[PDB]
Amino acid sequence: GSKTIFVIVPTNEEQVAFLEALAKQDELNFDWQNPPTEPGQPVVILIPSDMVEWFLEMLKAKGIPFTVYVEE
Amino acid sequence: GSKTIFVIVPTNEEQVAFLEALAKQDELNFDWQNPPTEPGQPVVILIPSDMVEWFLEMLKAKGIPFTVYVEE
Repeated sequence: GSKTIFVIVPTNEEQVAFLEALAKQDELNFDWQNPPTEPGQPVVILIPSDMVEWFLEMLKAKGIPFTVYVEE
Repeated sequence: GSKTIFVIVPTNEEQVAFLEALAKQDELNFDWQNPPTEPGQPVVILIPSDMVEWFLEMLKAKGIPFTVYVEE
């Protein structure tokens, strides 16, 4: 099992509100580890390889510091 | 930088208790994303590359189903 783990780290109300806002999107069907409410906290999200490009361009658009991980 | 993300998912009280127990170890200085109190849920633990062998062997000793991840 090689899944893509997306770890986002918000540093402002905009980043948090945005991360928590998208989290509501049930259409994503992602796997959230922790509730995106605390700013500066490393929010982990297990997403499929078929959604890595979307999240990548999504977070990159706003310029949010994230880190994509995968089963080494 | 490249951090060592250790994903441990308990399958019973044994694994859960062991995880929630080791988490108390302040000597570890790890980074827990979520409190491993629910069985079947993979907990994300951000540990250093200098403790990867420790955790890996630790989980292997009991035979807990985990998954190590690193910055691709």
